[PDB]
Amino acid sequence: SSNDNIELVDFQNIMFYGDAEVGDNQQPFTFILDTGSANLWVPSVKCTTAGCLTKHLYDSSKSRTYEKDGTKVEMNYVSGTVSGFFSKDLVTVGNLSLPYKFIEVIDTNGFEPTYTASTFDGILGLGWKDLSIGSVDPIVVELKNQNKIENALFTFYLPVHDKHTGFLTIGGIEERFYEGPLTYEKLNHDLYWQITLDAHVGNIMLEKANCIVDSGTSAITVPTDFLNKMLQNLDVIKVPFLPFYVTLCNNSKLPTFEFTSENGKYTLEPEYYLQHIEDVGPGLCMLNIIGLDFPVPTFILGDPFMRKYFTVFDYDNHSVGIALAKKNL
Ligand SMILES: CCOC(=O)C[C@H](O)[C@H](CC(C)C)NC(=O)[C@@H](NC(=O)[C@@H](NC(=O)CC(C)C)C(C)C)C(C)C
Repeated sequence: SSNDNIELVDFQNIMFYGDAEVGDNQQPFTFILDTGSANLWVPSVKCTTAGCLTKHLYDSSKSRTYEKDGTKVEMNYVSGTVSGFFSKDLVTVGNLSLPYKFIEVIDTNGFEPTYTASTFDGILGLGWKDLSIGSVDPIVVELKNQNKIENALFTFYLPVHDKHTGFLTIGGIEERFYEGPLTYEKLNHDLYWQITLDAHVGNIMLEKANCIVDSGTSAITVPTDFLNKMLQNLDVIKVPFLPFYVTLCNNSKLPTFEFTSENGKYTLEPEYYLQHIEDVGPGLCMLNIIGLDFPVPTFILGDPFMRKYFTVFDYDNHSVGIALAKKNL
């Protein structure tokens, strides 16, 4: 194991967290390793908002490495907003450290109910410098320059609650994680880890859709129209005015997603995008699929996808490698 690993843990059998510390002294926090954002923030010991009570807070004054900044920042997410200011200090991910620029959050009110209801402290962006606010170079990129890692690539082997933990491998591809050949898809832009694939479900086809590989999205995002046409003769129930879709987990009409490029095709069948809703009702399932439209027809291949496919994120080669993850390490 010549490359920097980071154990991931199952969170409510849907999301997952990993740990990393700030300051020359440990000061550990629990993060959501989000390839869908390019900023690293953390709850400041100075936070006054209620959502911070349950969290681990950052004490800049107890770190010889701290380096004041103060320019205020506002991290905007589809799910919430966070306030604070920039500060700099030694960020330790796995067994590697580097003076990094991050946000010391002090107001978390615009990130509820999520934040208070969740176990993570902050979010660690794994996207591209252009997705970042305050133009910060990706962490993995810095590490490469500083010859801390061979190549600027990070790997994701999502965990499974009781089967195995997961891993965020840095600077190296380990076959332990996947079986079969890796297939690379070049990024259509250096923003999100976005590639171009053809989105085919049943009789429905969306050519060259923009597919975003996001470890920070617990669901599978699909453009609204595509989703509607998709659920037509399916016997799925969308509770009125709610993004809540219920089915018999056994519903034999449920389709398998099919994303194809010239190098390969990736499918995501029912067993992967269905969430059990037993307590609601016996043999009942929800879709864990969301209707979401972007300026350009986009699919967010979130956790559900990554849980099935081991993924490689290459900065140096600007592409994403995909391969079937081992059913078990
Ligand atoms: C630079 C901004 O980056 C982004 O806007 C996307 C981030 O990756 C962000 C993660 C940060 C918010 C951490 N993702 C989301 O906001 C997504 N939210 C979720 O996946 C949440 N899941 C649900 O609410 C469940 C439904 C989808 C069923 C999850 C955070 C709990 C949305 C795009 C869907």
